Amino acid sequence: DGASSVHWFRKGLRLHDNPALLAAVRGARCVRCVYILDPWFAASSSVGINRWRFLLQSLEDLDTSLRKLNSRLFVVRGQPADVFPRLFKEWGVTRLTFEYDSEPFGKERDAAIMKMAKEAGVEVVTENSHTLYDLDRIIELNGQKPPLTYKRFQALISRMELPKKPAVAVSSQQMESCRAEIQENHDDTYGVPSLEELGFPTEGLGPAVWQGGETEALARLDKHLERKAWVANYERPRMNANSLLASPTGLSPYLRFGCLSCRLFYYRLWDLYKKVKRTPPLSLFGQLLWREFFYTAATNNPRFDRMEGNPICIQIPWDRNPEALAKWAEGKTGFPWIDAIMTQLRQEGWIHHLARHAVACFLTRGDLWVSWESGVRVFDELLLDADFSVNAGSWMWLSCSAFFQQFFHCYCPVGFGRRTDPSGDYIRRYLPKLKGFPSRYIYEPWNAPESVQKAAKCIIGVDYPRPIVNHAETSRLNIERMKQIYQQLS
Ligand SMILES: O=C1NCCN1C[C@H](O)Cn1c2ccc(F)cc2c2cc(F)ccc21
Repeated sequence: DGASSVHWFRKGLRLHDNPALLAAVRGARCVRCVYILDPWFAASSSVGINRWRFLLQSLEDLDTSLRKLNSRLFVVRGQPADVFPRLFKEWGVTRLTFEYDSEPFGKERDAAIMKMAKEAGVEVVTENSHTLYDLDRIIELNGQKPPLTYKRFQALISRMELPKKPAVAVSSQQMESCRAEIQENHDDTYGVPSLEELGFPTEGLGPAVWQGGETEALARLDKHLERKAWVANYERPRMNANSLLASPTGLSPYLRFGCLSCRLFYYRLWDLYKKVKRTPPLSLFGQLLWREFFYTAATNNPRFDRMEGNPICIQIPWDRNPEALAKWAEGKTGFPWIDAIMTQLRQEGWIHHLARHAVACFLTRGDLWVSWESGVRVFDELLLDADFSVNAGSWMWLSCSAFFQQFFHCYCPVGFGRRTDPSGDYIRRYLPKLKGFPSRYIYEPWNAPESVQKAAKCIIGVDYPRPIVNHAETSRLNIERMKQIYQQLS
């Protein structure tokens, strides 16, 4: 008997490698694809334009793909627990499918939806295609606790099966054949909203730096894996000036939103390795495996993104210092390297991993001694590839709050920028008021003589702030404070 299926998109914003959508379509007489947009989500959230644009473009891409099958995405406004009982009844739904969400809040949401579906006689299929592995199996093999160091994580997956292959494509004919009839007035209630409807400034015609959606994700995957980019990204990568700029081969926002399947990426990367080198080391997959590590650590920890009450997080007496945090968030620290990174982050929504180290170090144990929780929140607002798991996990790791086995130094907020882009042009690009400083002073403009500042038309303390801490003194004290925090545990 043919099902009437709803496939619910949350992440997994793609039709490729979508085993939950395959489950929705196989043996269905009727299929509808829904995204549930909480109309009051923004009331309690402060997420910025770049993330909203990326989401909306990802939904528009799905809707465009469905329109090729004479269908539409249904953008349903409400909260899932309110909406699904109505939808079930009004549409006569017999099956609901969705990609598994391992994050503690999503798991609790989904468990409630599954109870309500069971009560209503609705079958539920979930599939765990957001990650490479069954995170629960990793935890089970580790004595029902997540690994807290990367080598232990690697030991566990080394005695597990390999990640599932990407699921086969859903039949275009089958999905057009089983489509729900779209009503001509679909856009009264189910349309994808425009950015301007959300109060954002009018969008230009030119492309965003990071265009949302599955189509873009797959095009980028193809370029990413060209043999001509192999040496540059996998054989001999270098963190040079060009590396700081958003790359047309970058994949991390697409992986975070699910526009790109991590299993497809993993196996296409394996394929390219086998062609270039004729079994790869785990380090080939390091970007995905670190992501998987943080997902495994987060899934059973509802307080993962907080300090207090978080069983893996050392309790550190961070400073209450809202003024410093606001200067850090707005790129007004007076350290051009820090400020340029935070400006790039706000303007575009992505910054290099080593730039994340730099700014997180500066906020937390390196300089300002502000809680990593506040950095998580700013990255949640601005970073395209941030989610509950990798964002809090990375901040805890970087700040020596969790996963700690050994101390590692924070980069110098002057010297690291100097070394990464000796020309200073990264600074001139994102902080054009500093553009006239010669390269010798642009990363430390408070050290420029009065002559140089006048010729650069930028008087430090007036046109651009003085550095808000003495780094040498402050970092040495912060190191002593952290060492004591850890040594006294004994
Ligand atoms: O370089 C290494 N070594 C181990 C892992 N890793 C890569 C990091 O995960 C990169 N990264 C993030 C990725 C997504 C995100 F939302 C937040 C962060 C983030 C926060 C930080 F404070 C510092 C680094 C950060």
